Amino acid sequence: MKRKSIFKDKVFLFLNAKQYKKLSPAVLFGGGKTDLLMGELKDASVLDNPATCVIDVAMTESQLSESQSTQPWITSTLDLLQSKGLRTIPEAEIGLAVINVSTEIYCNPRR
Repeated sequence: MKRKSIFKDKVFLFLNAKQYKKLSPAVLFGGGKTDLLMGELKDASVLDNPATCVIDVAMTESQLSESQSTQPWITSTLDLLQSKGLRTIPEAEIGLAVINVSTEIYCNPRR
């Protein structure tokens, strides 16, 4: 049977209000913790601590063929979170790591 220790001793904040409703139970079956807030970064303790993350949308799906008019984008919030202290990890890499049971560096915001 599949691993049940995907994010066993980790928590995250998701920067998305819709995919969250399935990512939450998926990661809970994965053993980990999830929250939905986009302004909790008001204080950087959510980045400084060793086991919290912030989750970006699958913005990595953006095709160079039409990037001028593609809806997903590298919004300033990603760079602001980098400036605070952490990466905003794409949900797409969570899906890959859930498929392969390999939450090693795919979904690590601090590395």
